[PDB]
Amino acid sequence: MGPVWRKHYITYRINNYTPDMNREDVDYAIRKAFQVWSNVTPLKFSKINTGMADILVVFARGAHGDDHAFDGKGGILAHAFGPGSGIGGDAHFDEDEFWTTHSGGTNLFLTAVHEIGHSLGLGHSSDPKAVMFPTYKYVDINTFRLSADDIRGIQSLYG
Ligand SMILES: NC(=O)CC[C@H](NC(=O)CCc1ccc(-c2cc(-c3ccccc3)cs2)cc1)C(=O)N[C@@H](CCC(=O)O)C(N)=O
Ligand SMILES: [Ca+2]
Ligand SMILES: [Ca+2]
Ligand SMILES: [Ca+2]
Ligand SMILES: [Zn+2]
Ligand SMILES: [Zn+2]
Repeated sequence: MGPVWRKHYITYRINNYTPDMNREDVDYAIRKAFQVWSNVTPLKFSKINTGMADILVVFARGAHGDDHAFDGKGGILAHAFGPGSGIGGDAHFDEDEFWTTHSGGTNLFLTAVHEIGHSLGLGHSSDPKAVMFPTYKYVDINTFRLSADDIRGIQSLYG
């Protein structure tokens, strides 16, 4: 198996905020994405406001210091690093997308759920109904549930 966090208690911090949304909408979306994987694992996630966090959430564009430049509106929407120190675990969102709480533009909550799965050590899935499938689709946020493949996936890593 790939790398996994060696603790079940895991912290994160939001480095900066997209102008597209209200700041409280960003905190919510992100807290909720974490909630998703917390609900199917022995993992506990604690947001820190200042200091060292295992997971840094970043909004940035084009070339942003990691070797994996983004690409303007469309195309790559976000990427994340598997578990590890430093940039390990970190999740970056392409500021050139228009981030929303709804079905217009790119939904942030949905993208976060996918990216946090990479931050936890997950690959892509070959199942289209899995959040870990390589492409973005909007699904009704109210009724959103992880797929059985996703759960098998995260549970083979932690538990
Ligand atoms: N070159 C590449 O490899 C780019 C791929 C690029 N992906 C990325 O950048 C990856 C980020 C990511 C991946 C997957 C998802 C989602 C999965 C689900 C889902 C939920 C329930 C059931 C089934 C699915 C909801 S959302 C969300 C975010 C992308 O999707 N791009 C869009 C382009 C959008 C546009 O131009 O507007 C696309 N759809 O192809
Ligand atoms: Ca892009
Ligand atoms: Ca990190
Ligand atoms: Ca934007
Ligand atoms: Zn990056
Ligand atoms: Zn991915």
